[PDB]
Parts: sequence; C-alpha cells; structure tokens
Amino acid sequence: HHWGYGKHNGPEHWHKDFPIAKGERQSPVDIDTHTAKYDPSLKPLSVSYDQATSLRILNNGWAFNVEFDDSQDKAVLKGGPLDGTYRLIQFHFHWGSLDGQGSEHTVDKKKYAAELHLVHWNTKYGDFGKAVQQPDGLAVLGIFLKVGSAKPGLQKVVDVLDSIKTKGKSADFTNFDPRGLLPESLDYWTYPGSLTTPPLLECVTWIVLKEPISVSSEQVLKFRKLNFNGEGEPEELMVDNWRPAQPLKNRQIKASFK
Ligand SMILES: [Zn+2]
Repeated sequence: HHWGYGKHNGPEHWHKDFPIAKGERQSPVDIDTHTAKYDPSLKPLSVSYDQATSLRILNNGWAFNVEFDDSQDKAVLKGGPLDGTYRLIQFHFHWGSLDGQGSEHTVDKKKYAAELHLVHWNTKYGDFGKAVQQPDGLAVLGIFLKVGSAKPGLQKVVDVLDSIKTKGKSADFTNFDPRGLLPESLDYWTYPGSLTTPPLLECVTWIVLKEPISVSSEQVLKFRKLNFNGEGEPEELMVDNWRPAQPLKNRQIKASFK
C-alpha cells in the first residue's frame, strides 16, 4: 500500500507518510494573476536545450518520464530567478480524465487539461540526489496544456505510449528534442515550492510559463490510455494524476512580465 491518486491513497492521504505535505512551501498553488507582482530584479530566462540528449521513456505508475543524459551540461536552464546552472534530468506530465481538469498549478482557479514539468537540478550540488536535499536544489519549468490544435513536437512521445502502457515498462527514446514542447513566449511566474509527488521535498524553485501549448484531443486521449497498474493486473486508467493547489502561506508569486 503506497501513495497514489485514488480515493484511499490520494493527495489527501500523503501527509501520513510525508508530514511535509502540510509544510510551508508546498506545490502546486493557485496563481492569482492580479496579486502576482512584476519583479524588475528577475534576469532574462535562459532555456538552452539545443544539445539535449534523451535516452528513455518509462511509466513509473504515477506518470511517464522522458529521461535525459545529465552526465554533462547539454540541456540547461539559467537566468530568471535562478542563480547558476540547472541541468535537465527528465520531464513528465500531469493530465485529467476530462479536458476541464488535469493541471496542478491553476491560474485564477482555472484548471488546464494538463501540465508539463521539465525537471532540472542545480549543478553546484553534484547530483540529483544531493540537490533535492537543498532549498534551491531543483528548478522545474511548468507549461500548461490546453486542447485545440495538435502539437507537432509532442507526437513522437504520443507514438511510443503504446509500448509502455503499464507500470514498470520503459522504451528507448533517443534523439527527442524538448524544444518542440515550448510555447512562443517565455513570460512566467516564479515562486519557491516543492515536488508535487512524494516525498514532496521543498527544494523547488518554480517557473510556470504564462502561455500554454495547444495539443489535439487525439493526443491527450492517448495519454489517458496509459495504466497506473502493472501488466497483467486489473486495468486502472492513468488519469487525474495531479495534486490539487496547496496553501500559499508566507509566499509571493513574482511575474517576469507586465
Ligand atoms: Zn510533475
């Protein structure tokens, strides 16, 4: 019996094994666009994914991760509210059972169909494991997904989902370009937060882009064909694998724009 997104092991139950779930800087949160203040101190955001090297995609029973080789600086996130260099290690999504829900962060209480998380770790800490134990160990770039026109750059991911339908399955996923999942604008909100899945460590600086990316109903539908369960077990569709907005507490969300 471990955490999940069901009625008996969902987000509302996590605090029993991970007390920090009721912490002071938990994620996700609702982004109140009218309360978020433009911050002149924020430097230009730098997303350098030209040399990104994907290696594999796996269904870990919670979502599916596209993993990258982070043994060198090839795909890094810099600038903005960040100091130093954060290296891309993996990206995954959260999505709903219906188009009206799925995202973890919300904008003026609006829920998007899904949310993409590109996870990067601070190189000053040597590795991902050491980084998550630091308040500024991770930077996560969040991007909202809405249903509309298809996203060409996401199809490659959609095409391999059939091969990793159940928990534990992985497949070769080399030469995938994450630049194809980015919206036109890099305007963003930023605040100090946590991982949104157990162990919910508060080591995340959050950078959530204002502009969502459009994906086709067909693309999202394939996401919903994945399974939380392992092969040969009763089918539980992998849907609504998102954590709800958490108390903002003593935090301020800063905007990179006006
Ligand atoms: Zn996530």
